[PDB]
Amino acid sequence: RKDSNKYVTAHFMVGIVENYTVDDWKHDMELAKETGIDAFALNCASIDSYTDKQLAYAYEAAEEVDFKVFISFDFAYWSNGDTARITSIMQTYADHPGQFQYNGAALVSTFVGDSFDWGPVKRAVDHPIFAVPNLQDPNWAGHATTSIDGAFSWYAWPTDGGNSIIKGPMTTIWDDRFRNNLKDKVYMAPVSPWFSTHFNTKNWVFICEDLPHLRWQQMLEMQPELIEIISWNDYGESHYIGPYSEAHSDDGSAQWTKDFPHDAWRIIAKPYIAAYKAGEREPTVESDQLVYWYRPTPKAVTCSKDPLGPPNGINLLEDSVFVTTLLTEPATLTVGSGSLEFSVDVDAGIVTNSFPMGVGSQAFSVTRDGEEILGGDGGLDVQDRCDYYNFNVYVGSFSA
Repeated sequence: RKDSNKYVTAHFMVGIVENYTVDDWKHDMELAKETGIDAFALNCASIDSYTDKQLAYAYEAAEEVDFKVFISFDFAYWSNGDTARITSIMQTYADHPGQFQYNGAALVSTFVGDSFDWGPVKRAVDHPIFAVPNLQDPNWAGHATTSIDGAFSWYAWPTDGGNSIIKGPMTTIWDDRFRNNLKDKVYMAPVSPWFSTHFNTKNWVFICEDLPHLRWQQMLEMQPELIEIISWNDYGESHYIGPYSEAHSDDGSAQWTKDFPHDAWRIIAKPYIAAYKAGEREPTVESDQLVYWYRPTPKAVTCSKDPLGPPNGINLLEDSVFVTTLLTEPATLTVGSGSLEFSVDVDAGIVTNSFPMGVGSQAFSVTRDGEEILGGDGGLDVQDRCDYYNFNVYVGSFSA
């Protein structure tokens, strides 16, 4: 294999892991390694008393299991008055053997913090630093005064700049604005599968649908310098692709996430990550597999007791069951959704098809030359009633 200079990272919420041990970190890291992810962005806050402890555990774990990590300073909490502490943290970790390196320099990033100047940090740390903050305006990325080396976009979902929820499908419009402004500097593109949040302070969806697959196809077209997956473990916004960890701290998101595994989305990601790193325009399918996802009820069901209203944007969703097939040769896909039954011929490669949702049991089957290659029952029966509004999805898979 030829050496590559493209890398995939994943956003990790340090704020929810006060009780993590080194072993807990290692478990997440092994699953990320198996997906082909190169590093976790350790998103952390100045206000958490356990930040230094958990950064130390994560860097130790990464060095022990041949993984890499870098810091995402979360400027919802860190502030422009924190140069001294940010500098001291980078002095500790920029040359750590577990620190992710890009072109010989320690990668550092942010959530927000567009106005934070990296100059004083870089000039105080002997080891080179490569600063790729999260920037909100593509125009600023092209004119920033903060000594940046690239920009990371958080525009992972369909949006038009405003505060209305817009329909999909997702496009590359924002990616292409960042790339135009960045010129020779690097772009770290966001990849997210889904979005649903349901708190007193934030209650909306974005219109994602086929996004768990479609976004990876956009990455092969676009070939950004870096990718960050949003997210490994942000349960509260439903975009996690990592496991539901036993050791994280619940914020109320257990209501819509505890029984909703998302691990099978890593089956889609794995071959696309390999193709992205190799510069290939299509993935290589190693074996026959299927990944499916769907919401728990039809979108129009009224709840019996939710103290929060329905999320903003749900009228734009479809009542669909989504199926990504990963096929070595062409085959036939059959889906039963309640009383509904559908069939479609599917090409070799990785293809997503959506099917009308019916209340009841869900069934999946792929047949080739008249014989069933893979199949089984969906792990969740769709219902026609709910106690609370849950616009997260259940995800599952079958593998030959």
